[PDB]
Amino acid sequence: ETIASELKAIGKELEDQKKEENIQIAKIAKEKFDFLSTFKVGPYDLIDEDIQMKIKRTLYSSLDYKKENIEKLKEILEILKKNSEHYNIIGRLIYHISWGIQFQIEQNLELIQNGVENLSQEESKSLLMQIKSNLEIKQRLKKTLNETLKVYNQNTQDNEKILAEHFNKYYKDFDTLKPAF
Amino acid sequence: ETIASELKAIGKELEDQKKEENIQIAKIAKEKFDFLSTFKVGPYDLIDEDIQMKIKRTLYSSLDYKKENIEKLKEILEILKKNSEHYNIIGRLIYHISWGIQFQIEQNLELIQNGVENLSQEESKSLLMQIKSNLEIKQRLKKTLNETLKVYNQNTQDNEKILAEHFNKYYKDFDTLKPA
Repeated sequence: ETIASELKAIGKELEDQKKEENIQIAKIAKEKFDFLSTFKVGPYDLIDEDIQMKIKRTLYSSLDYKKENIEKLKEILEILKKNSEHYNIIGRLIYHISWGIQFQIEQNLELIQNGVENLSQEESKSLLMQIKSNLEIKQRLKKTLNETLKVYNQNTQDNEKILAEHFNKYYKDFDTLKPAF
Repeated sequence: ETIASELKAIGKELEDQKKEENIQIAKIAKEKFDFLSTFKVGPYDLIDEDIQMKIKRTLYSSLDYKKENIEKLKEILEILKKNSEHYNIIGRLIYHISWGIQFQIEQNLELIQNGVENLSQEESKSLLMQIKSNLEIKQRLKKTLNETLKVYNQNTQDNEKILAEHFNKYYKDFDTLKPA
């Protein structure tokens, strides 16, 4: 039973994702468009570097580190933050999902660093399967966000049209303005 | 008849208006939301203090100097700026209209400062009438900016709804995401 050989490679696998996201994430730091570094869901929330680190990993990744889309994400978050009823749903995306995913990936990584030999054959199978699920989800998230960006873009868009139409109606000249009464 | 007396009064009236806006406008740069100070329509446009002054007068006035609505105006402008096809229409609002209005007022103000006596009787009638039109315009503009913000509010609104339901669909848990 050489599942060991498999796991050992699946590991060096995601341990690579981490080194290169670490870099891509560092650049964004001095390029000063890393909003997650100061992003709180509610007013007086405490901010843990390590917890935010995981969150940046999964959020900045699904956005291929593209400055623009990151800006757009920040805008969407900001907008939903306005209503307190949206706090919960935002946390699910930010914590239960974006952090939860990297948290899982850490425990998997550890199990391996601890020695795959020290694992049963039953366990060794689960772990591999478990890892695969995580890397599968990591994609669903990337796909999801893209649809989200699509939603926001389409909206900002309709707004543009609407606004422009109005302008051309009323701002052509003094005579296009609304009656004084 | 005493049109000269009327003229001279009307001039004191609007010269006061200026004085209070001058204050209210100073305050806004003090609280740092005077976006019109830096605003350019296109990339490399030159910015004249005096021309911007007039523009702030009419735009900040119609909005009633409220920071809430001034912010909203900035957002609308920003949004239309993206497309170059919107440059012209934005200028009409910013220049032809908002500056043009104060420019007219200035020339009227001058005519008076120069001496109403030095004016024909028919000339004096025009001026007075002309002034009145400008004041009316100012209102039509205020009435329109009010609609402009209405529209905007309803939009920001639909967006909110849309966004909120899209989250409470694809983000309840892992199970609710995007399948292959």
